[PDB]
Amino acid sequence: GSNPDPQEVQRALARILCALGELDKLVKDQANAGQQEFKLPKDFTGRSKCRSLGRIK
Repeated sequence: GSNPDPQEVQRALARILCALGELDKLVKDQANAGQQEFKLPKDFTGRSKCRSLGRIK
């Protein structure tokens, strides 16, 4: 159909830390399918407020 928008993708970029396995589907169809959407880097998503919440033991 058509790539997403910089409004939904942008908020999804930093969500890569909260999703963990889900956002990988976007980063692939975004950074390799047309990253012209947003203007923010991929490294910026190195830290977020939503920890992995996986290794909490």
